[PDB]
Amino acid sequence: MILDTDYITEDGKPVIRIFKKENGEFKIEYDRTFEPYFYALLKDDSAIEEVKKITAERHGTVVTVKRVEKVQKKFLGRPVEVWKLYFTHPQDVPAIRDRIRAHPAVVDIYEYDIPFAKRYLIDKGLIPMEGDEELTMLAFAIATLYHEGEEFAEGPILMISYADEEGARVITWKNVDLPYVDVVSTEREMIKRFLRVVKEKDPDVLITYNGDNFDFAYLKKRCEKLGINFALGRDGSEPKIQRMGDRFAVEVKGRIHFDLYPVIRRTINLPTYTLEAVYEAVFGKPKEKVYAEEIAQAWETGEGLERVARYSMEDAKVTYELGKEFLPMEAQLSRLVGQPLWDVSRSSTGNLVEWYLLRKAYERNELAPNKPDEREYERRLRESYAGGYVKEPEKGLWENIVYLDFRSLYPSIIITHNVSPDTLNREGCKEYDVAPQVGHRFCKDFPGFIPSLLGDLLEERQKIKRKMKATVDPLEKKLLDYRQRRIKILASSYYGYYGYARARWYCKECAESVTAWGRQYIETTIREIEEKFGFKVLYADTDGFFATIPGADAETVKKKAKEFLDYINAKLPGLLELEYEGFYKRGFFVTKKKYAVIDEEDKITTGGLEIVRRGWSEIAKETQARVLEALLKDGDVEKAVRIVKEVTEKLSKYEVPPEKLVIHEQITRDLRDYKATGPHVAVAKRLAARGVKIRPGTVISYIVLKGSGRIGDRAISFDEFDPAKHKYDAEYYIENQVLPAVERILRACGYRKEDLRYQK
DNA sequence: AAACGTACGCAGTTCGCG
DNA sequence: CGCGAACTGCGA
Ligand SMILES: *OCCCN1/C(=C/C=C/C=C/C2=[N+](CCCO)c3ccccc3C2(C)C)C(C)(C)c2ccccc21
Ligand SMILES: [Mg+2]
Ligand SMILES: [Mg+2]
Ligand SMILES: [Mg+2]
Ligand SMILES: [Mg+2]
Repeated sequence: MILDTDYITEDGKPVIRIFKKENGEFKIEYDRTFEPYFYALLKDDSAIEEVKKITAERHGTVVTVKRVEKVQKKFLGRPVEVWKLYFTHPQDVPAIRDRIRAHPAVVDIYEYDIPFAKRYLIDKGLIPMEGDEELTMLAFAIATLYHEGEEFAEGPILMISYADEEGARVITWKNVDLPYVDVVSTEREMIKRFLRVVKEKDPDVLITYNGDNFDFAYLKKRCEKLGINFALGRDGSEPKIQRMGDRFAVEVKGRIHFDLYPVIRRTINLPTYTLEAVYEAVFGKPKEKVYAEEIAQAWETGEGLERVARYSMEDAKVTYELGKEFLPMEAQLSRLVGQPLWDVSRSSTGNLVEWYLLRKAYERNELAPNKPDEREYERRLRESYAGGYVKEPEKGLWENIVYLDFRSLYPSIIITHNVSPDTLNREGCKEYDVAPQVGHRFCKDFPGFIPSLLGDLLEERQKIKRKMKATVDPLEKKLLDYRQRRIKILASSYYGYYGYARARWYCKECAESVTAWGRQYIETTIREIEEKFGFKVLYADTDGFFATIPGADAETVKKKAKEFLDYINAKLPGLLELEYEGFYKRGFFVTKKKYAVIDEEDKITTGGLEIVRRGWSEIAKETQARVLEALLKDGDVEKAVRIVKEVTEKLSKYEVPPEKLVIHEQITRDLRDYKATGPHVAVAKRLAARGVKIRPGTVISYIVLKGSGRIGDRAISFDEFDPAKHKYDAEYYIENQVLPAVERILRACGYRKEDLRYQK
């Protein structure tokens, strides 16, 4: 099993390191024969001798062309003749590529910015994470001493916990009487003890939750202050911080640092992504959270540290269990993309596509297009195109609703209509498909590059969807459901890649052709179900719609829906397939992107509602949730109205706990870059002026008090709320929080109650 | 050096124009 | 003051 690859430099020459696990043993395979290269398209063959003499410099090293070789390749399927330029070191290429491209006889250069380690795995046909080798894993977490206004890692680390199959333990330098706690005397001794534990256990995988941003950076800073060599790497190196765009990540040489946060963030849909919320969503069990202030109080007074040590232990325990569950999913994606799990688990879906395209292009001797330069990138950013079809929803509380959607609308269109940059407006093409409205022609004579790849990806998803249905175990079934959804989004991300400005295989004509065909197909299914089966489509968005037969009972709606599915699937061509998603006994559709339905098990699913979003207080979400249940489950409009009257009366009489009035909103930039100052920005600016560290990602938790001025003038951070001096704004939480969250819902059901609120 | 990206859509807060 | 634009943030 190949775990990872990188390169080092020995005496000026690059040495590829292949990190492997074979027969239960970690091994490093070295390759000193791999030469970096890129391609040059020349105006005339005779200029190659002048191109060979181009030189450059980098860090005191004179860069020259080592060897050139003429090769026959394809570019978007058409034969091309380019020169392969070899170099000694991969760092030579960035230093010299601009001067080579600037030569008057050089038309363009290609494949000049592919990282040396990824170039090696592609050109050698090597796939990570293959085989039956069992990987050893170890999760860890830290607890720190925090005080408001201090620099990052100004206070010491208090606890370091870890967990594997042998259990979970905590290392700390204060006496805590728990059997899983190991006590040392100083923070330095605890760090060095943790370093020892990792050395003796020698795990292949280090699991964290947000270790890319907090744990490793905190450990790093503390190790510099204490003079500790944090030699976590299998080659004796320290963890290395890396940067991708605006995100940071930490690698440990010879191992796989598996940070679960970017994995869970795009695998599960949750309102918040705390470790406690993630563990509860996956395993169905709650996890207690102990906050930084209680940790500091327990450590500094010495009272109540067992609770802190239990929280620290459970942090490591649930991180190991989560990592164990999600490793197989990310291992498969690593095999599918063809890049190490460290990169695949963190990289954007654009690179998940492009890294695979680069590998398949190499297998087919297809020259890769370049990432755009500054002018082309800006031009792609400005241009846009039409997207999915969204229908204005029908008002009212409807009954006996079916939701029908396409299995994989955009990948199906790409394959069926052969939508690819190498098939667009192809000369001398015999048979082609013309996209509606946008009019682009896609050749059908030969399968396009990208269409020829999506079919296998879709089948991999159907394989997981089959194993999911055949698995009775609820946890294993849920994990497979997470897995098949990741593959579905990855495949559909091929359409978005077509419109992504940084894409090598960018194709705006391809992107708007896919959406145009998508709009045509959903409008076709909508027209057919209404005309031929007497259905009424209530709401539709991009690849699915809600429909019913007005006045019919549940059995008739169900029976006629399957009949229509047989009818429409016979008509729909290629890979397009409409599916029976589910039946719902009641539902309403507030606006576009806003709806709520309930199945025959009384389970309420919603879309785009306030119960999920940030910026809404608990009293508003709770009241909305109770109104949803009263309308959907009980069908009782008078009960829903009664609930609103009771909640607004409780607010007017100050009987609602102020904890239910906290509003959480995230700061997304430096406070200087805000052009308008709203409630959460005004609070953040007031906090920062007092020494509180405000950074992008900081969540502001405020409450609106009775006072004067704008809402921002009345809002204060909830951590400073004192019920002895502060009285909250009851009129605000009624008129701006509770009422907007229920009034649109009740109106969408056809009930515009004048005096919903208590008194006024 | 490497780059978290597709269109469509709602809605709260703020504040000058007419 | 009604209205709407600008800003802001998030949600197939
Ligand atoms: O390499 C040839 C081009 C040189 N060049 C520039 C290079 C910038 C490199 C960025 C390095 C970097 N890393 C390491 C990359 C892997 O993450 C890193 C890791 C972690 C945190 C931060 C960082 C950074 C910040 C920056 C610059 C210097 C930009 C430049 C300017 C003009 C011409 C050539 C180059
Ligand atoms: Mg790497
Ligand atoms: Mg664009
Ligand atoms: Mg069909
Ligand atoms: Mg006027």
